[PDB]
Amino acid sequence: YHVLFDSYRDNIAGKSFQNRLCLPMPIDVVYTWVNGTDLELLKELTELKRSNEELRYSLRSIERHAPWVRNIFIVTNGQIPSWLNLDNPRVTIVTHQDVFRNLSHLPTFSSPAIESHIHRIEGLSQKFIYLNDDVMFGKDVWPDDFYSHSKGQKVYLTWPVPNGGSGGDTFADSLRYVNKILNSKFGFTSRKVPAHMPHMIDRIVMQELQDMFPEEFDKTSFHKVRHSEDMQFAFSYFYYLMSAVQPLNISQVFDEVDTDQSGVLSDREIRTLATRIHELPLSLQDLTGLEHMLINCSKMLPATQESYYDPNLPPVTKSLVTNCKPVTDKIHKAYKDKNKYRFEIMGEEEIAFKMIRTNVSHVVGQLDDIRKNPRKFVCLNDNIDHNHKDAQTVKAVLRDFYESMFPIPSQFELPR
Amino acid sequence: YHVLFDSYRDNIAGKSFQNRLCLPMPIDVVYTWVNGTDLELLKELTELKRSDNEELRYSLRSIERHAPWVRNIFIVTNGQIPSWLNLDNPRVTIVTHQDVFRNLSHLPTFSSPAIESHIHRIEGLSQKFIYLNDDVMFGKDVWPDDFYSHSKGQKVYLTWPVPNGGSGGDTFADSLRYVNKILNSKFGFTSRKVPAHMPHMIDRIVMQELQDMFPEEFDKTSFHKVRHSEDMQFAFSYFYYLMSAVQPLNISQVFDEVDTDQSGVLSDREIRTLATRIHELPLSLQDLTGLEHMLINCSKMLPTQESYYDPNLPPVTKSLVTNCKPVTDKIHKAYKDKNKYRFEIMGEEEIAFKMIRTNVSHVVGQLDDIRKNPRKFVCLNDNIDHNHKDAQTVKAVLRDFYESMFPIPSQFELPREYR
Ligand SMILES: *[C@@H]1O[C@H](CO)[C@@H](O)[C@H](O)[C@H]1NC(C)=O
Ligand SMILES: *[C@@H]1O[C@H](CO)[C@@H](O)[C@H](O)[C@H]1NC(C)=O
Ligand SMILES: *[C@@H]1O[C@H](CO)[C@@H](O)[C@H](O)[C@H]1NC(C)=O
Ligand SMILES: *[C@@H]1O[C@H](CO)[C@@H](O)[C@H](O)[C@H]1NC(C)=O
Repeated sequence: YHVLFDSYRDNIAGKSFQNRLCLPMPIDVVYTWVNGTDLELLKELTELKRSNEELRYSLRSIERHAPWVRNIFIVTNGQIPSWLNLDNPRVTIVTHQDVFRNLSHLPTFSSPAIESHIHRIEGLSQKFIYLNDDVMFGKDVWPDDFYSHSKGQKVYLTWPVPNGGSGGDTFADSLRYVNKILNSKFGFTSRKVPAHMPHMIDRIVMQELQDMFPEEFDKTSFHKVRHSEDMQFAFSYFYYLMSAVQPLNISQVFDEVDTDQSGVLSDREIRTLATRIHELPLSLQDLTGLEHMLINCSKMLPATQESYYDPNLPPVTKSLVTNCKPVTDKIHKAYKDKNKYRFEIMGEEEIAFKMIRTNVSHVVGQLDDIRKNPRKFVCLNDNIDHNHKDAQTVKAVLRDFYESMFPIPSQFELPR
Repeated sequence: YHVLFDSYRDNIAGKSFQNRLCLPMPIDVVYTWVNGTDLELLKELTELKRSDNEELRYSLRSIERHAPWVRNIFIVTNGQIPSWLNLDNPRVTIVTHQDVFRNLSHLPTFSSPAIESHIHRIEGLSQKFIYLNDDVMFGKDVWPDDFYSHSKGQKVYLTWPVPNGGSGGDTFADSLRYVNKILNSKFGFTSRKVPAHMPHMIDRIVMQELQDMFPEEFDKTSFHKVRHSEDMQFAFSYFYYLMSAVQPLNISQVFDEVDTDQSGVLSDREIRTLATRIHELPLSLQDLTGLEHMLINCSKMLPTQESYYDPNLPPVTKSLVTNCKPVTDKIHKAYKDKNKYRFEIMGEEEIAFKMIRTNVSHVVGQLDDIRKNPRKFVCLNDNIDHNHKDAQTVKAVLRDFYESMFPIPSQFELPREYR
């Protein structure tokens, strides 16, 4: 009963470090589902005139390989579930009326507009995982695969934007436009496309991005069809995480310098302050000049006897160091800008970006590649020519692979 | 309240994953300290004729300030204790050799490796602990993640490979070559590196398995009361046993990973999965036909949802796949023996290694660089000649550095004789 509390309270400090040892919990999952049959196609056709079965196996992968998620949300245009189980209260369907701030955009018919407003679902945990109904987990995946406290959120990158793009691509042009925006805002940098995977997102960082970039997100959500200059959901979040700048708070610098927590620096702490300010090697002249500028600032600005080197040195405090312009400028010049969030970068180590080209000889090869080498993230986008004699056979073998991977029943299905 | 209990078990699976998501806790700290007292000097003089910096008090402050999540601190010493130490504090325990060595004939150990090889056998010790050599201290902020991670196992720190040149070395390279030859005879030959001198995370189970796998060498190194070429080092042996331990393959594990249905019988899909796991791409119909031929032959030589492409196939259960010699041989050839313990390797990114050569400007530069760029682990080797007139100056400089880095008295000390 009290053993759980006492175990984390049993250290030399007597504190509790659950926020640093047990990861952030709980974690939710957000999917997306669209049905291209009958009414939706009719709406698209009339809009043009005026102007498969992957989700089940994805949820089965959620049950099998990632059993640490709390809730599953599926965003729909009002399409009621066809095989989901609503008796279990751990899965719910959220209509776009909730995510949209304005009801005039409910005929979405576009993916970035849906993806931009995910973080406004009520009941969502602090961090949530986003899957686009063509990805799944093929190996045991744990939250430390996405986020570790010491090295921050984990970012997976892939081919660079200019190299992997091509002319005449609607999606490539949007990524280039987002690149232009971020290079004109945070400065020029080499950018790499995030991997197509079940990304992990944080509500706080995304909301900060919303507040920082309201007009552009509103503009890209305004479009009713996928446009050439939309903003990607994963790339924006990840690169804002990378390039988030934090102001240099001098008070924390002094707090870390002043180990006594007494607010006054002894003769030994000026050594640490000067060495953090200065660059190697360090001569006595620089330290004497630091002491001289300190006394000059104390004398020019009107204002337990610790012994110092120079008796002309008055005791130094926060009210002195923070209001001393030369030392603050020297600290700012010395201390580089530090990122507000931490991150770790890797590549395509365990990501199965498999492409279906409507050639069963190659489809079976790709599936065998997946089967021999199990991977944590699998991408199986359904690209079929549908005008080929053996096109149904590709779907048949793909569904055979799906059945092979996850044949066990899941509780999120009606026992028909 | 029900919410407090359900918070850790609120999930789809309904199971508590605390043993995996909450890191290995608790963790203890062990120290090896010795003092140059009159009795120790007299016993050393007697042994040879027959045949202090007080860095502990500052490492304790470093543990208190930078590593507040440790549980207990154990120190092993030759019966002597500092006067300032707070023995009345029920969180630091002095440990004598009467409960460390298996035999009482080595109590005049007088050699660090003998104590090191047995430091893991103290009663009440946590399954994982951090080894402190009384000269290394912490910095920045240290968490169990800096030593161990569940997804990647432990983290081993390697500085630079052993030279193997020979024709030199007094008492350090010889022990490295000794352990190197032992591990070459046991696990094979490879280019090995010397672990960094730093606080090391040690497992009691792995250490016990190491001691039960090389028992003769370890009672030999416990035999030597003076450090010699014939001793087996602590960090080198532990880390390379962890990095080179292997386990024989168990057919049940692969049989269960290929049995996605968890039914005990393999359909065509599972047979294809096994075939593509064991064989190389591009898999063709010939390999599957040969596998089915081998299956039917091994069946002839001796429960719902049943369907097969070939009617000759009996239900492929654990019995039929476990006892088939040639396909088990091909399975072993495909999936070799892997390491039993996970590990992670990295270099010299965040380790501080400083030496004092009595050249005052360079030791001052070293400590100034430590101050400028704090690092997680600091190692200050003291080998001052003590005949240079600046020995007291170096002592004062090191005292100044230690006091500046940790001026606050620790919970393990009695504040006495102020200033
Ligand atoms: C700087 O850190 C101090 C620490 O005492 C804190 O009180 C203060 O709010 C911080 N300032 C800013 C602008 O964040
Ligand atoms: C599939 O690719 C192979 C590559 O060797 C080619 O020979 C074959 O014609 C392709 N099949 C189809 C149906 O395009
Ligand atoms: C090895 O396989 C056997 C098969 O009977 C199983 O019972 C046992 O638990 C396995 N042992 C290990 C150590 O994996
Ligand atoms: C002492 O150290 C300095 C580096 O700070 C070096 O230049 C000098 O040559 C060294 N030796 C002597 C004898 O001064």
